[PDB]
Amino acid sequence: LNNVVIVGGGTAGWMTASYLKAAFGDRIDITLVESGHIGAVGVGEATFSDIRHFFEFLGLKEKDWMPACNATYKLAVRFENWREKGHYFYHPFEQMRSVNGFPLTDWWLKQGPTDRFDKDCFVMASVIDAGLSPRHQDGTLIDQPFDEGADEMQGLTMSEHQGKTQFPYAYQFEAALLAKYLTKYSVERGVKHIVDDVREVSLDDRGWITGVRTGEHGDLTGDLFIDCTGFRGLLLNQALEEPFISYQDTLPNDSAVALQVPMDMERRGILPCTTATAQDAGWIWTIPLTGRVGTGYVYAKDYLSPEEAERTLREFVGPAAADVEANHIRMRIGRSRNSWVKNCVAIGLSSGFVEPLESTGIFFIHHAIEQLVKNFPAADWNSMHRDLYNSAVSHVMDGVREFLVLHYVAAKRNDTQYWRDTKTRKIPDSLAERIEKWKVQLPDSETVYPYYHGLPPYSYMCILLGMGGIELKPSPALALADGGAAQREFEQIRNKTQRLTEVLPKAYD
Repeated sequence: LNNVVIVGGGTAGWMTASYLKAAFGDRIDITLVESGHIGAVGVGEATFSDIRHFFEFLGLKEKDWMPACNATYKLAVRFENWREKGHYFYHPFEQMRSVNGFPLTDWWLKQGPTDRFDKDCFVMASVIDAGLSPRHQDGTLIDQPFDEGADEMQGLTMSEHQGKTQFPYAYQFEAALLAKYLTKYSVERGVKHIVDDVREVSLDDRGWITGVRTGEHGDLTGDLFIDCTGFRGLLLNQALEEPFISYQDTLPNDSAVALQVPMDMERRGILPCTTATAQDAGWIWTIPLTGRVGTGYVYAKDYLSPEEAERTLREFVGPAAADVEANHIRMRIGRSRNSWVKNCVAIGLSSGFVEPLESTGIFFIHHAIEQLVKNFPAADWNSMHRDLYNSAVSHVMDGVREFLVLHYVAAKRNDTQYWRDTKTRKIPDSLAERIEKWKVQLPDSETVYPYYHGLPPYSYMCILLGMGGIELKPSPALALADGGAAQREFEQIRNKTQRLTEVLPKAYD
C-alpha cells in the first residue's frame, strides 16, 4: 500500500501530508482534496512543547517557518482568576526538579520560600513574568537542562520520547498561515493538491472506501483514506457510521465566540505565553501573535447566551474590540469510538475535540500522524495495526479529558452557579480515586492516567497547586529529612532567575 487520499485541508490535512512525505518521501503517493475556510476557532492557535519534534522531523528550523506564520513563543499557560480574583499562575514547559527522591513541589508544600509555588519551582515563571524571550539575542537558548547542541535519536518522534528530556517551549501562531506553509512544503515534495468538494464516498460490498467523488476532478481512488473533514466526519462518521463518544457530561463548555485586535488592553499580548482567564460561565483565551492578538470566550450555552458572551469578550479586550468582527461557533466535545475504521483514519477534529484550555488540538493531530506512520499497514491489513492505533489515540484523548476535568474540579472559585456546578458534575470514577491519592501525595508517575496522553505528573501538580480548591499535604517523610538540599535547590533557581531577568530581551522586541 502506498496510495493515500486525504480529504480535508487546514492544519490536520496538511500536517498529515507533510509528515507522511517527510517519513516516506517518494515511496508514498498522496493526493489531498480540500475546499477551504471553516473558521477553525480563532485566528491564532497554540501548541505543546511536543511540537518541536514535528518541525524538526520536517527539517524545518524556526527562522524558516515562524515569520511566515506570525509565530511567537509559548512558554506556559497563564491561568488567571481560577483560584481567586487577584490570582494567576503558570503551567510551564519545564521539567520538575526533585530532591532526595521528592518533587520540589512536595518540598514546596513543606518549606517553600514564597506563597507562589510556580515562581519558587520554575525558572520559566520569572522569565514569563518579565515578558522575556527564552532565547538570547545571539540565539543561544536559555541555559536549562536541555542541551540543544546535543546528540539525539535520528528522526525522533514525540511518542517514544514522551517528555523524557525537556525542550523549554512551544509556539503560538496563525493556523491558516501554517496550513498554507505546509501546503507548499507538501506540494514541493510531490503531494497532489486538489481544491474541490466531495459529493460522494464510494463504498465496496464490504463497506470499505473505494474512492471519493469530486465535483470537477473525477474519482480519487487509493488504498488509505484520511478523514480531515473536522466536525463533519464526512468519511468516518457518515460514510462508515462510526459512533461518537461525548465528553459533554463532564466538560459542558459547548460554545465559543472569537475575535482579534492588534493589541490587548491589559497587554496579555506582550507576554510569551497563552492566557486562560476564567469568567462567570467559562474562560477567555488570549493568544499572542506578532502583529495581532487572538482572543475568545469558551463557555457553556446553558449558563450564558451568545450575545452575553460576545459583550463580555468585547469589554474584556477593551475599546479596540468595540467594532471588530466576532465569530460564533459551536463545538463537538468528545471523540470517535475508533479513529481508524477499515481503510479510513480520522485525524483532527474528526477524530475528536476538547476545549482548547491547554491547546491540545495540534497535539492530537501530531500524535495521530505519528501513530499512523508507526502502525502503517501492509496490503494484508493486519487488524492489529488498527487496534494498536486506536488504542494509542483513544488513550491520548481520554487522558487529556481527565486532565481538563481536573481544571474545573480543582478550581477554588465558587461565585457563580456555573462555578458551583463544577464541584457537583459527574466525573470519571478513575479521577475521583486519583484525587483521593493526590490529597496525600502529589501526582506521581504511578497515580496519573497510566497510558501516554502527553502530560507528565508535574502538569497535574501545577493544576492542583494553582487552582487551590483541593487541600494538599506534603509527604510526612519531609519532616524527618534534612531540608537543606531542597532550600539550596530553591536558591539555585532564584539566583538563575535573577541573573536571567537582566540579560534576556523582551518578547515583542
